[PDB]
Amino acid sequence: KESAAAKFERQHMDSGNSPSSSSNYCNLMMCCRKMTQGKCKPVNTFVHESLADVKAVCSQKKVTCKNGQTNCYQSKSTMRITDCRETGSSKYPNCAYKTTQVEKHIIVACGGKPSVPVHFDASV
Amino acid sequence: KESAAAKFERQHMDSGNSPSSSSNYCNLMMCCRKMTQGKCKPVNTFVHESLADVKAVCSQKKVTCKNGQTNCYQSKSTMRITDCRETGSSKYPNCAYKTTQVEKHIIVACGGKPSVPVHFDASV
Ligand SMILES: Nc1ccn([C@H]2O[C@H](CO)[C@@H](OP(=O)(O)O)[C@@H]2O)c(=O)n1
Ligand SMILES: Nc1ccn([C@H]2O[C@H](CO)[C@@H](OP(=O)(O)O)[C@@H]2O)c(=O)n1
Repeated sequence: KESAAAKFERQHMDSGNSPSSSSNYCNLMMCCRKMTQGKCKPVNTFVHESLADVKAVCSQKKVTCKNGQTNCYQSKSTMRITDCRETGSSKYPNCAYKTTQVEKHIIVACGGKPSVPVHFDASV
Repeated sequence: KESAAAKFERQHMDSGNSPSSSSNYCNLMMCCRKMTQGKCKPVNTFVHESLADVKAVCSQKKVTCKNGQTNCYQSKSTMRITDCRETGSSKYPNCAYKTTQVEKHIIVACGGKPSVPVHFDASV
């Protein structure tokens, strides 16, 4: 069971960060979205366009998947995204990320009915 | 089991114009630090000072806790803190917070051996 001391640190301590930082985004979001549990996910992209716009990519340009499947689609336009990459100093359970604001085309794998994004393949 | 569609949304979607804005700090932090599971915690303070300074409060000014417990202590000096409070529009599971950076004295309950902060009581 989590100690009261540890609970206080979790709920109330942020000694290592500035709340006015723009570059702490990946650190917080990777944590929030449960990609720092068990291991640090090394690479992850967050997309800031509307869910409708991202879903629409499944009806856009068919392209090669990095994994050779035939269900990938590239956005017709660039999208506002954030690239999160694990830093060289990052070591689980202290997962540290470089945040990069980018505007690139996204490539997603689509699946299901309706066909919706199920995997983020690449930004190009 | 989490659907592939939902997994993509969790991992890759953060729709909005200013995702890295300091105004979003509480939204991100409250999520990361596990205070938005089950319900939105309505009020929470993060402290940006060294843990040494926060621990030192346990040897500072004795004050009664808001709840009538008698193990609270007020910081002798102000501390840089971030006040997180639910907005009028916040509704679980979509928790939304107003982020306010302030400098205030903190009041914490101290417990255990060694006696360390175990609860955040108030800021004044
Ligand atoms: N720009 C990129 C490139 C790859 N990735 C991917 O990095 C991981 C491996 O390729 C993928 O996660 P999962 O495969 O764990 O879902 C994720 O889709 C990403 O999120 N952004
Ligand atoms: N300024 C304030 C006032 C209260 N709080 C507190 O709001 C809650 C109840 O007062 C406390 O959480 P828990 O009691 O759930 O740990 C938390 O310490 C805070 O974090 N900041």
